Amino acid sequence: AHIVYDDVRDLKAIIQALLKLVDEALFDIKPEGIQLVAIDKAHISLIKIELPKEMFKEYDVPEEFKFGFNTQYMSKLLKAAKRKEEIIIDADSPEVVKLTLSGALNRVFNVNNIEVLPPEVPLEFDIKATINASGLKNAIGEIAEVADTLLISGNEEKVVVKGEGENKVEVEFSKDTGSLADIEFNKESSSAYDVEYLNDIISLTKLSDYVKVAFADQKPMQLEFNMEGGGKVTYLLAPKLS
Ligand SMILES: [Zn+2]
Ligand SMILES: [Zn+2]
Ligand SMILES: [Zn+2]
Ligand SMILES: [Zn+2]
Ligand SMILES: [Zn+2]
Ligand SMILES: [Zn+2]
Ligand SMILES: [Zn+2]
Ligand SMILES: [Zn+2]
Repeated sequence: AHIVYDDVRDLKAIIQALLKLVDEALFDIKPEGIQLVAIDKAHISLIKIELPKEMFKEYDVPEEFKFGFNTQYMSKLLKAAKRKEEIIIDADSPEVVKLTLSGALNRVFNVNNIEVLPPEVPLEFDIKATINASGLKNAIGEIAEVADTLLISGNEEKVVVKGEGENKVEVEFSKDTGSLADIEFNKESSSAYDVEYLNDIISLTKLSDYVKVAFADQKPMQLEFNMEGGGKVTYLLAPKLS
């Protein structure tokens, strides 16, 4: 296997979110691309990653292999990688993966593979809204500072998020707020979620300018981050009743 990706910052943002859900995870490296699924202990939130070969500068993987890793270990390896730089992965045997960070002058890490079994992995929505990622990020952070639950409601024109309780750090996403690019509307809906979980994965918002937010009354919220080249990271969060 030999892979070159043009921007280590995206892997960094993915690892920052994963370490909040799990201590270990598994990249399933196949000839057509890389996949990963991680679910937290309580089976309340999950992250799925799909990185097709088409999104990499170089991707030559004649044989599949599973790369198990400790999320905090990888976060610290990547810690000193602030600028957009290439990351090269070459693995000739199961046991170790060589990661080379380019630019910001050369760092090479030989990472030993560890055993990690993939979650025993098992979607209809009332509203699916494409909204400004930074706007959502701001909203999640502000609500988390003052509430424990984020309420979301949507109709044919907008999605509104606010914290549950007295006054409201309320934020509206719509064309008239210049933050909604598109919306698929089936039925007006309102749901509730633990904002602590959403704040944990806020780094995924660096992956794309827009995020597709999908939900239905008392059903999971789904956030989809579509990346350039066909990449997609999906975050799923179980609902509260209200
Ligand atoms: Zn090879
Ligand atoms: Zn190469
Ligand atoms: Zn090789
Ligand atoms: Zn109405
Ligand atoms: Zn109407
Ligand atoms: Zn909570
Ligand atoms: Zn947490
Ligand atoms: Zn509540």
